Amino acid sequence: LAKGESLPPPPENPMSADRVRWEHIQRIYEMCDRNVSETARRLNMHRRTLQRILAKRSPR
Repeated sequence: LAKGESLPPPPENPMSADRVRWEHIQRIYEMCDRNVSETARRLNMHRRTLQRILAKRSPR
């Protein structure tokens, strides 16, 4: 029933909401040389947030 927000849209767009975030995590993670604190702060998130994002894509 209905459309728009009544029927969940897939990640159809290249610039997904979280996709943009992960991209920002990388550009900072590179420049701060793996400083998770700078990354999370530059991503506007908690250190755990940045960590979990890294930790789900690595055995770390």
